[PDB]
Amino acid sequence: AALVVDNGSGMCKAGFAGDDAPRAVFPSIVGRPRKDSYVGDEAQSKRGILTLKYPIEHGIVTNWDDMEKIWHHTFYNELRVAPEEHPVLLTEAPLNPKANREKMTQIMFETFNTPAMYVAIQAVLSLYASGRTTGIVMDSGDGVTHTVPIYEGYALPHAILRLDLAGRDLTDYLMKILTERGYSFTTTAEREIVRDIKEKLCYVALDFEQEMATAASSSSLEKSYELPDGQVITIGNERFRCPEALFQPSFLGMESCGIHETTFNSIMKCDVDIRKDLYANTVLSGGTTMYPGIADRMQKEITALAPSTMKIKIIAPPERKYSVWIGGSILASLSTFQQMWISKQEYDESGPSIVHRKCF
Amino acid sequence: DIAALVVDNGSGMCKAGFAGDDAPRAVFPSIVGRPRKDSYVGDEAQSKRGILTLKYPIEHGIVTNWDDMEKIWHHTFYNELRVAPEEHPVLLTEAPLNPKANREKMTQIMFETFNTPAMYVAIQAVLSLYASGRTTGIVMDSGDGVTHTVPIYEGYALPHAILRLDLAGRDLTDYLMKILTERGYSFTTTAEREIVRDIKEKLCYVALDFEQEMATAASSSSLEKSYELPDGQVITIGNERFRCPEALFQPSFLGMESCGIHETTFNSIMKCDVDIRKDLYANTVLSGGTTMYPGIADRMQKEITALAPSTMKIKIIAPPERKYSVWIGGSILASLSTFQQMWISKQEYDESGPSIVHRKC
Ligand SMILES: Nc1ncnc2c1ncn2[C@@H]1O[C@H](COP(=O)(O)OP(=O)(O)OP(=O)(O)O)[C@@H](O)[C@H]1O
Ligand SMILES: Nc1ncnc2c1ncn2[C@@H]1O[C@H](COP(=O)(O)OP(=O)(O)OP(=O)(O)O)[C@@H](O)[C@H]1O
Ligand SMILES: [Ca+2]
Ligand SMILES: [Ca+2]
Repeated sequence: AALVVDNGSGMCKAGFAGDDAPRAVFPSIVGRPRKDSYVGDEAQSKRGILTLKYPIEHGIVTNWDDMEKIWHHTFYNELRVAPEEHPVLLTEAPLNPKANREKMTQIMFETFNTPAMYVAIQAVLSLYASGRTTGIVMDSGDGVTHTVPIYEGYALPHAILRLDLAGRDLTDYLMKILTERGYSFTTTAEREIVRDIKEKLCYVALDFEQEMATAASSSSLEKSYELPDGQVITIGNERFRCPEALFQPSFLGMESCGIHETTFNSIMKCDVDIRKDLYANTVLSGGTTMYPGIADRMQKEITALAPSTMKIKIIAPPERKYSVWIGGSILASLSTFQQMWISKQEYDESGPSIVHRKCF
Repeated sequence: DIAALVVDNGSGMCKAGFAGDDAPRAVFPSIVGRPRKDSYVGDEAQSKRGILTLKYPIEHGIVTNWDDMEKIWHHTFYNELRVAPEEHPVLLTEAPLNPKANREKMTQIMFETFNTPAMYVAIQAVLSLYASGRTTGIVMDSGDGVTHTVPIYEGYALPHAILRLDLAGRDLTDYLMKILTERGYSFTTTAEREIVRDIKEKLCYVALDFEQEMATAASSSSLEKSYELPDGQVITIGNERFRCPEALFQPSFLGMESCGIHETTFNSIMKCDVDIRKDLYANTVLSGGTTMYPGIADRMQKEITALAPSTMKIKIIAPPERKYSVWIGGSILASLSTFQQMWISKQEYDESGPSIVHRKC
């Protein structure tokens, strides 16, 4: 049955429609020496002898030879399947240019000979996975954050906002502020540590200025992190300062609005009629929305921006790290969907532009 | 505020109006007549029946003559609605299972002949379900020329599960004409056909239990009703009242092989995956003039209930405004703020030719 490939700036997720989870998740990295290319964990573990390139920049593909290598690796290496035997559902960023969507289609039929394929907007899948066709998706990943208003299955272009602030940026920041504390993480292995601390110990303060005040006057918020070798390194206010940068992006030297303001602006950019539904259906997705306390904080921040009237509801599924993928698995495994596949016949008739009839 | 145009093409009648309105402004017979000014459409063509050759360009929901359909749309814009079509977006409707080739042509005509700034094509059934406030359910749409059963799920018609029944209003009027002749009335003239139709629309009803009602008709006159003609001549009608629309359930009455409307609906539901049937059974929506019979909803309820698994919650929704529910759906859909995203622009037409319509969604 169908393949589901969720291309990401940091990681790709691949598996089979109908499964609870992707069977493979690997770094979106292509390495070349001076075999003539390696992808993923294999490339990383040969870092010292390969030139590394990241083909997906901020959700958008910028190098097509490398992206084809990732897909080749996905099929013949990770999933160990013949692509000419399975329908393939691929995902795309919001506001992906038509030119890109056509190239994806071209590669699938012409290089991989897929019998059928489809391209869905990642955000629409996340909303789908939550059992909705209307709402606003806040998707924060490794490379980008998007706020994507959706109404009855239709993502609204005029109202989509992009924020080039995500996971990398947060890991980068935690690295910087731990250095402050007297720790040093210059190597690439030491970066894996920082990222681990970020994913295990960080959290969003409800009230940031009080949280600062508590930390300055109490140790009740400090937690210790144990390294492989047994070395324990203590983390204090950097636990909540790091993710705070999502709400106060000046922390990273950036001249952009927080995630909360950006969400509000996206809603505000819609016709006054559907806002009630967007406000009451704000859905969080992506690894960078995984911090404890984030949903409470969003609730409070949006509440503060929105008219008093509005019921505000933030939905933060526990499955949200993979909600894009799980959406793809749900969509591609419905019999009611098998109608929506774009076949080799239609492509050899209409060519790469037929893909724009994606209703997802 | 510039309102979009909503044109519901139909086998018997076309309905036209402006998005936002409760109702189409114009409803007129889908007829193009030509003599042997060189063409007339609608009521104007009928009233000159004697000197024109009338043709029906929409046979069973599907356009079969493009020259004539073009005339119908010209008449709609410039004659019935009195608008320049290049000032307004146009939403047109199409039958279920409309071939790709016909969609292309519709699109071509709109941009190339009528210079519309934007257009959109919706499946009639999907609009009926939409007008009822739903995105999931099954629509039983019975009109003048055709009956379709159309399962829809989350805004999407399931074409594999769509069933077509070439039995509708025309067939029922023809039948009532036959059985009224049985009793000793003559309705030969086309004028007189208007009478039979009128009787069909005013006095007919669906019996809940047919055989029972036959016996009621046989044993007292309590079911007889009299119809008065313009000239004052009264004609009485008894069992023909319910026998006529019964043909929808028992098509053998018309000499036809086909299953009834209730079987057809059931089969359509059965053709769908089991994990959605619960929803289809609970959301069965009736649309089209031929579903206007009193008693029809009760009868469907009982008939489907008899066919369906016993555990199943059956619900037949028969809106009062169901004669125009297709149109009302179009007017709802086009009056939406997010409609603009959904349509095809003039810009996209210069770009991707008339095939743009398989590339829309
Ligand atoms: N428990 C966690 N808490 C905080 N952040 C996390 C957690 N787990 C993963 N992340 C972060 O989420 C990011 C990856 O998430 P995701 O897979 O949604 O993004 P992506 O799809 O690779 O990239 P993008 O969507 O930006 O193109 C990484 O930066 C990672 O550090
Ligand atoms: N009140 C009524 N009771 C019974 N039948 C009616 C009533 N009103 C209209 N009809 C019948 O319905 C038919 C017209 O239906 P409608 O306009 O919904 O469909 P259409 O678009 O003309 O046909 P098609 O579905 O084939 O495209 C005519 O045969 C008409 O006599
Ligand atoms: Ca992603
Ligand atoms: Ca109709």
